[PDB]
Amino acid sequence: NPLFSPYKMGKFNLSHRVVLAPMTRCRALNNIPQAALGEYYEQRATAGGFLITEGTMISPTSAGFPHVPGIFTKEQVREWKKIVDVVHAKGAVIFCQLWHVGRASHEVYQPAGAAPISSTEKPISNRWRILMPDGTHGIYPKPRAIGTYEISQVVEDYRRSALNAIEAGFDGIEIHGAHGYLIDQFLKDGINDRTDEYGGSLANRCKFITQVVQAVVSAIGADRVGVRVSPAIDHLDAMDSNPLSLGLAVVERLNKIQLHSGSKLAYLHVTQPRYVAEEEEARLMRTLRNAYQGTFICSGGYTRELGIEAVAQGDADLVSYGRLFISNPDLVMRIKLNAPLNKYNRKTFFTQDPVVGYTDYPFL
Ligand SMILES: Cc1cc2nc3c(=O)[nH]c(=O)nc-3n(C[C@H](O)[C@H](O)[C@H](O)COP(=O)(O)O)c2cc1C
Ligand SMILES: CCOC(=O)/C(=N\O)C(=O)CC
Repeated sequence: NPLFSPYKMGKFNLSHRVVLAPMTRCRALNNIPQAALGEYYEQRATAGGFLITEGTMISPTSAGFPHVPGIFTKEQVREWKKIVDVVHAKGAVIFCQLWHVGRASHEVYQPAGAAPISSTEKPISNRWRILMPDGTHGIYPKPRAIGTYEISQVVEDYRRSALNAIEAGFDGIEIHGAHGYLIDQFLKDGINDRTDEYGGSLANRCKFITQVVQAVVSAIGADRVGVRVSPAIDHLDAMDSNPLSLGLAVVERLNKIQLHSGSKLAYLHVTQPRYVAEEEEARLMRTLRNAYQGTFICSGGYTRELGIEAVAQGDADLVSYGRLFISNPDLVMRIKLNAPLNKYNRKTFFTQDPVVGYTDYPFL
């Protein structure tokens, strides 16, 4: 089974290639990591296995879901440290995903009820609705388009959050540059209508992600930084006229950052365009993998068979699993044994209970 051959992800010696994909679960009450998160990640940790956390706030304006953790305060750092310690005791490697939602937010999630921030004034359309803290669904508002001073402040928020992640004991961080969130709102020409140095051309649209990645690489080292993108995705009105060219432009910049830094990033993590909340889709994935000088993690709709094939055929080095990892704490072992998998319950993906639908899915 190729999923159980070891893999050197830079300095990290992994014993298998099954990765816990980053998943927002909304148990981090008041944006503080809770003991429940420790039990959840401990359940899923394996010796030499790689885990990526739920998206984690970099600042008070970065959230668009209820009860998602932050890593911008010392209180949050202190509580993450307990979670990281229990995962490390199982021998796992764990990265914290740094997440800013940009315009995918609501007044209820913003300090003082202010407008969310974005590259543009364009709102997500009413085809999409935002989950509210009471379980109803609301309307995405018009965001505020930020200037270059505020852009530099957001870059600094990523940099400080990366340092805070290292202080908490994380092995590294992942930049959430995917899925129509803040970074993708700069990348995608269906969103970014700017006329300054951050829009107007593909090169300008890539400026923001480039600066974010350079800042975190400078702070913690390239080998502790992963980057997630999704150039082709049906999520929150985040479309590009040329997804493959957009992806390749991002890859070129990551390759150049590595050459400048003298070290490779931890990895590039790419969402299969099939995933929502063909050979054109497989065309895109393999084209980006072949273009990138480093470790490639694929995600989105993978199964045991599809993950085996991806690694066997050279399409990916690591395979991240989301939904099946929700309901199978021992997913790694089940994949190794080809054991039957448990169903997952969408109704408890984003509820707040520390146990129900979170840590009470059974082991084999
Ligand atoms: C409930 C849920 C929460 C998710 N949260 C995040 C997130 O916070 N950050 C992110 O990059 N992807 C997130 N994803 C996407 C997953 O990381 C992953 O790519 C996807 O679940 C893989 O497809 P699969 O569920 O078929 O394995 C989430 C997915 C689900 C189902
Ligand atoms: C569909 C692609 O977008 C995602 O997977 C995602 N976050 O990145 C969420 O669903 C947040 C809960």
